[PDB]
Amino acid sequence: PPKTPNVVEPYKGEVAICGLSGRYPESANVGELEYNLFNKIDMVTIDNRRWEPGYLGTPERMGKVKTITDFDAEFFGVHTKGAQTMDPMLRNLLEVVYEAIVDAGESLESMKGTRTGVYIGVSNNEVDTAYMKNWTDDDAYMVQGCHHSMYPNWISFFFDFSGPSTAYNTACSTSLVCLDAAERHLRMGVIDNAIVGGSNFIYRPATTKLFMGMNFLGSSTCKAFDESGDGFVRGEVASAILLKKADTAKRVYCTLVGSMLNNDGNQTNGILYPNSEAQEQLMTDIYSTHKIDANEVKYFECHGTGTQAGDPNETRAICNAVCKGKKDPLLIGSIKSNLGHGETASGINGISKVIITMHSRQIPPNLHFKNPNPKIPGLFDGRLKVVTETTPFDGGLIAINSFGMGGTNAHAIFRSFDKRAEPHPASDKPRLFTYCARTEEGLQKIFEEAHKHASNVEFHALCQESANTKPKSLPYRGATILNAEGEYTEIQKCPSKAREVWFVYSGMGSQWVGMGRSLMALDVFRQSIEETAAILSPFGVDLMSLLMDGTEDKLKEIMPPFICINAIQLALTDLLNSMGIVPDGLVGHSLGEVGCAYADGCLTRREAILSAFWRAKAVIDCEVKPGKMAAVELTWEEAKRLCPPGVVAACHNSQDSVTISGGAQEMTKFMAELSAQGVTVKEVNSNNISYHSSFMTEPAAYLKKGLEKEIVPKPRSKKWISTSIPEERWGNPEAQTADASYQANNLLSSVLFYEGLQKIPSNAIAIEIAPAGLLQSVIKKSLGQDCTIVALQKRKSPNNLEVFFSALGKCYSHGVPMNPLGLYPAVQFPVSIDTPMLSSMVSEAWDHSAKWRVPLVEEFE
Repeated sequence: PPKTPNVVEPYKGEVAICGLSGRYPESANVGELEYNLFNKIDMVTIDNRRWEPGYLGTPERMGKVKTITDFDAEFFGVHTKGAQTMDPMLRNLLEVVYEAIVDAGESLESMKGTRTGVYIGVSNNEVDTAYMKNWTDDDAYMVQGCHHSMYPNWISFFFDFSGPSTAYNTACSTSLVCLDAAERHLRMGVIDNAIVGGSNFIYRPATTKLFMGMNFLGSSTCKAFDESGDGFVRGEVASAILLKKADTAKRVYCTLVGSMLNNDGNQTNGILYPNSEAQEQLMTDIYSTHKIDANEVKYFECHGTGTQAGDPNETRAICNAVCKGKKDPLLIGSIKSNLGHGETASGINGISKVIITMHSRQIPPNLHFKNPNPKIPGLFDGRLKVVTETTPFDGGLIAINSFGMGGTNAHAIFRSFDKRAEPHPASDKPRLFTYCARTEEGLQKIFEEAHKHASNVEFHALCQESANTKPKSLPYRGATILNAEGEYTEIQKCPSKAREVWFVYSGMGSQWVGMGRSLMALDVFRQSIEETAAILSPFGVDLMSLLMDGTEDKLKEIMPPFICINAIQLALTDLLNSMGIVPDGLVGHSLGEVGCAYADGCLTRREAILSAFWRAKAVIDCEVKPGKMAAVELTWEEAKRLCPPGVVAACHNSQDSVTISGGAQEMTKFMAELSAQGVTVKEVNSNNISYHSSFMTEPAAYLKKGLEKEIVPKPRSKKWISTSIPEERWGNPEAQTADASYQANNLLSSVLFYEGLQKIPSNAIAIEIAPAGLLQSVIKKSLGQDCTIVALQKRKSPNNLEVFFSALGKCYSHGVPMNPLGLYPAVQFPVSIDTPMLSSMVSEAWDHSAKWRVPLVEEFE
């Protein structure tokens, strides 16, 4: 009952921005914003998305997002009634927050329960007026859908954050104020992450008229640093970012050197007048507290609203605080000239640009700068230089200002992260890319983007970090192969309920020429095979030679079959364990029980290989009179009785198929009599041996003598289902340890494969681990129709690596967690700054079939 206090201690490490996502004017994702910025494409357009271009005399041009009527409510657990009475800003912010979380290499399960704080910045509240004009019952949910305080809390509620959730309203500069609050809470030890963000949508044209009444808005776009500047144009943003401690971040766009805030105080020019002295003092304080050399700043994201009285003051402060002592012009710029003014969200816009400028290593150009402002001296003395074209920002510090109305200023400094990517052993060999999404089209787009970056392993690791989300959240599970000779792609909707995974190990007969030759490409498989070969070398067996240069004459003998099949089984088990597949159940045929023991942990590699070697030796050392085995299509009760003395029934494959084994004479005669009656007595090669019969009495004992000194008894887990000792003796001591007694019993007693398969659920995913897919038909007939059956290898296939990857992809698509990247050396985090952004894929991979209510113009009159 007592609660352990949390350790709240000051943090002296680095704070890094990991994820970024958002909706920007004429941009549905960060990628579109970057493309438009770097192509000098104006994001402010003239149309009737919100209101007619000229309604009530408002300015025609405006910055508007693509759509605000879309929301994946079912993902966030919001019923239709709640979603309808929900601000579009909040819905877009939730989607953007999830996209940013995914971008930072995190997932729903990883971010759940963490000490993360939400610092949303929102000021617009026109939705209340729209929805309350014709208020009726069922609209009470507006308390939890429209109230500003719910913008962060919802984010905290869905993601299960347990940190300070707050909504700030500081006009412009709100985003930087929230960033400062997040830094304050991070450095004091209350939280480890932050979800700093903000949004701003336009609904009320009368609000635009009100702003124009105070001369805020101009005629044309925001001509920042231009002599013709006379105002700004309103814009829309729904962006958010994720902050973390640099020692735990898996991706670091940049580092937050420090942020500070202040107020212009009292002045004789009015409350709505920028104070250059206050901004200069703020810059001096921030650059002196952190000991940052002001001459080291490479780019400066200014609050270039384009107003005549604003730009000169800001620039004066910048070249009195930053340009003092600089030996080269300081590159200044502002994103307002590109996508207009974001108002409460304006700050975030700048941050976004910074991240872009800190990710692509290029400074986006500034639009509408034709004639420098004569009132701005720095543009003629060479101290300042507006970036009118793409510039190669190599590295350093970037400073951002978000001066807002009233006088509350905010400044922040970011340091570039220089970890240029280096080649990986992978990125040239086939790889398995597994992911999940809400829609099939989104998953297909994700796979296309992954193929586009098939040569990047850091991107694959970042995608993997959030590729194990439960089906309940992301139902569409898919798998593809990058750098594949043959195209492969599987996508399927997986039910919320989780199915049971059952490893199935096949027995003899799976031998062929080239078994596992292709799989040698993988490092883990080759290492496993080499370890087995080294273990078996002291006994005069060259596993390597048999596996690679072996011929059919090799498999004609008994010893090579056993050795090779078992080695392949151990290698496949090691591969599966490395990928992180935990088998909920284990079953195996004859000679496969050793593989089940090894995979269950009751047996070791050496013990299993030596058990197999002893099994083969017990038959190639003591004389065994010739015999045969056949595949009679009799029932167990039919076959077991039909066989004469000596001939017995060995393995219960399925509901109608039974092995029969006996002496070469007894057999031939009984098989012939059978063939007379309609029965498929299809004989099988056994090197003239009859396993699991009375003949195996002498070898089994010998086997025991061989294995009594090697196999250390160990408990058998409930996962492993014995196929040699019936259920009536499972509780008996003999069925507790897989010692030499178990090996002798399974080599002697009949194999109850059908009884073991009966225990498997009706919808379990059974993976057949063996050199070839033998028991596919038997297993399929055994379990039923609702179970998934996969074979890791195919006989005489031209490329077994592709078959293995396709099998794993299908298994994942049917809802089993796995780690495809576990077959290669782990990627060192944080990833290189060259890794692409994962936010765009999730942004374009949403389920937006339904359309929700949006404020209408007519509701504001």
